[PDB]
Amino acid sequence: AGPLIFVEKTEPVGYNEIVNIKMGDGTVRRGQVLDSSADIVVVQVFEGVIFTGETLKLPASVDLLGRILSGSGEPRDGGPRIVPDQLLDINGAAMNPYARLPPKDFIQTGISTIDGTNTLVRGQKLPIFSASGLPHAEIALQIARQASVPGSESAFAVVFAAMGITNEEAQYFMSDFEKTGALERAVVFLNLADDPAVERIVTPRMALTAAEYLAYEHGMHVLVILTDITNYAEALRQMGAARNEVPGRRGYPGYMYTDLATLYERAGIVKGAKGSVTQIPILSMPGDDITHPIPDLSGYITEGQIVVARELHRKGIYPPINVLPSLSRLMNSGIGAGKTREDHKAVSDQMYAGYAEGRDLRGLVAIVGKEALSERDTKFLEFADLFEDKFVRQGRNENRTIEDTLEIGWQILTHLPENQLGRIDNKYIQKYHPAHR
Amino acid sequence: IAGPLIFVEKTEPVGYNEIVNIKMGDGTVRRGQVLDSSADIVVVQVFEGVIFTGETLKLPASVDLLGRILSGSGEPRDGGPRIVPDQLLDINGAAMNPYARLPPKDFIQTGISTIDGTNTLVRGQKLPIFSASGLPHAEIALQIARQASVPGSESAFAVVFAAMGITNEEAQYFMSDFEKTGALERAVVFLNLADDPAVERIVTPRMALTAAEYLAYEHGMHVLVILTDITNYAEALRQMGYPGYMYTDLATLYERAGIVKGAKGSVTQIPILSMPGDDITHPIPDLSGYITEGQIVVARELHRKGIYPPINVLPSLSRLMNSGIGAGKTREDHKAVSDQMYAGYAEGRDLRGLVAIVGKEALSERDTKFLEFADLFEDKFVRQGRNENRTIEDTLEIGWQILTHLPENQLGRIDNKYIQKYHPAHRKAK
Ligand SMILES: NCCc1ccc(S(=O)(=O)F)cc1
Ligand SMILES: [Cl-]
Repeated sequence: AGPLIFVEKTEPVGYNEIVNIKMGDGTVRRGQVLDSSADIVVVQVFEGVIFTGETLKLPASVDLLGRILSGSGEPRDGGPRIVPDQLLDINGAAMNPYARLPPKDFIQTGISTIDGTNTLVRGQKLPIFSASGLPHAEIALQIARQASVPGSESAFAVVFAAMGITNEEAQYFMSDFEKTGALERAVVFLNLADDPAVERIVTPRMALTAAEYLAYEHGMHVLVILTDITNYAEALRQMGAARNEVPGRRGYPGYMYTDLATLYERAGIVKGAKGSVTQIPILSMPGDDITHPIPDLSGYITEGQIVVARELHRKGIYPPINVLPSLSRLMNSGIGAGKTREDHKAVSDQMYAGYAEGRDLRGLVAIVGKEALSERDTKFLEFADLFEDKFVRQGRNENRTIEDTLEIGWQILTHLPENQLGRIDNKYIQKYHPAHR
Repeated sequence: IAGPLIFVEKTEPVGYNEIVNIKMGDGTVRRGQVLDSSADIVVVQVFEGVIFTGETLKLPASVDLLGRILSGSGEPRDGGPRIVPDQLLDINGAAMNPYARLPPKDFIQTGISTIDGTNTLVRGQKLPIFSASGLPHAEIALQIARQASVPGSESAFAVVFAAMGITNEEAQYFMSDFEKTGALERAVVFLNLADDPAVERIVTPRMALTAAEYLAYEHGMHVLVILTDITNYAEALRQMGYPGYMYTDLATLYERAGIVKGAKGSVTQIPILSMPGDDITHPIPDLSGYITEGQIVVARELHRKGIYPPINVLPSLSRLMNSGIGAGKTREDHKAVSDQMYAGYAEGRDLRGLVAIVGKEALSERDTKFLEFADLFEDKFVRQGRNENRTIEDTLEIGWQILTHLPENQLGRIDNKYIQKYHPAHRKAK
């Protein structure tokens, strides 16, 4: 009748078995079993002799940082089990950590097509929208390695959670975190394709609980990277009461309509305002809607999105992010004097407009021929190439500061006639344009 | 297959890979190579007396295109006579540049609240409908074709409706709907059937856009072009993953929008971008080139819940909305009401998550109001009849009514001046 909770399995259980559960806060719930792995039971609680169990707990400690764990929080790094400061329920009920404050202030990802044009702010949920065969995992990993909060008095941490991945992918992520030293400031949760589906379902909840704990109890800005929500959804649609039931039809369980919202609700500035939880969920377009209907991923898209584009990938460009369909709705809260730089908005606006114009002119060029294009139009056409070649394109290991990003922006903007810079205040042209300054 | 596609009248027999000249609207010629052909239309890939010099494929242009149903090649499909042209216009877009260097602006009333209210369509904009297999994007497209208008515009309004690769049953349905509602009288309708030559499918949006340019520029009209659907267009390129040149080819479609020279007309596009239900047989194309001014998102969640039209405003966006709203265009309170409904709906939807974490009875009284607001938004604002044509006033007033469910002190996005003037609890009866 109510919330799904996650319980430590201590004996075999049957479908719809009535159970009593001891919660993290010491209270008890009664509920019904939906599904189970070897170690975990999924229980749907009721409001207000049988099996008595305890909830599955995150072993919460600052010593989570530097560790690589399974989806259930068990070590994968050869290290000892986490010694907990606190044992926390994982479904979101623990801590009540979120403030009623808007997201704000800069997270530097080091990727120009995010920081420059679609800025990530602390407390935001900003999905990466992608598809099979595109390098969204590479982008996610690069952000994990590079992200920081310039000028903040609060410490920064990363929670990286990968779901449904292959053995070789897991080995790769582990090696990357270890060799780069990104592991020092990260908690890494790795769920394998062949791990139990219930473990996959618990994975983002373990990750979000760790993030909330570090943000709220330790005053950290925490960035949570979740790759891939689509993979999570493929497990969900075959778990418990959803098994062989069809979305929108009789028999499809109500919790399937709100499950994704239990994940996307969990982001924001935390109480005290010294910390925050920011999410970058990867949403890969599944390709199999007809055979594998999943919960609508649109619910996760309320504060913008970063779009990975096959066009740019096929051009040989990494990261292949198309800024034009990309958006950060909270960008203005994270940029400008004292955050990035005063000319940030102006430079972003002008690059966006110039790139959009240049891309339209690729069409016009095809319609009339290169020789028929005006000199002014040719400059914008060329600007779109410069934008893709110099601004969009950056190394896998290239961590650009926002100043680096804005400088590249100004350099490519010099290709346009100064009189065509309609989105940039004259004050910023005089102060920052390379032909001046 | 590298160069851009140009369409040429079949006036003489041609062969594959034959090198040809194409005569352009200004008397110059471009050189190309024959890629493919139907009986009447040659597809040339362009580069950079002795050889074939071809004429561009032409639209027979006249105001009498209005009220007609044509094929993708412009031939009558309505039993009527062939169009008698005032002009023969190159459909490749090259003989005439009607577009002004002006930003899109001013209101197009679709009559659909989740467009007009929260992500307003403006004249000259390209605003795709982003949808997927099994969703009612075609119903939405037809509803917009029936309902759209430009309130208070001195310029007359027309619709160009182009459907690509459709079944005979869909064709009959579209024709019937245009005819019986009278929507046909202000429209030029281009219907390309699935079994029509693939060449005619790729010519279809170019015929449509040429018709819209002619009406907009030569007759001072605001023209709304509805193109359904681009995924099917992309598949025709495939049967002629996707070819590399597709991205440039799409730009030849999406460049063709905006206010026209003189600013008494415009070409606005609503392309339908539908994601295939089966990746294996119908690969997912990168149509993101078309998405530069926002998107209207058709959502499975809302469709599953039995709501029409199933538009989720939160991922939807109109980048140019501010240029189409307010005093003299819609109403002064538009931006505030939109901002507040968006914020309230987003908060309510997050609170659906919280309910599924802590249980409904654990929510605060305040949070419960926002939770209930999300239900009201979906049931009263999102939901509307297939033939329910809402004025912007109607949609703003629905908005105000549902906003009364929230505590007045929680209306952070609304200027006190608009609360005093328009909030049902304060507004004076006049
Ligand atoms: N197989 C279709 C290709 C084609 C079809 C027709 C011609 S033509 O007769 O009009 F010259 C040329 C090439
Ligand atoms: Cl859903």
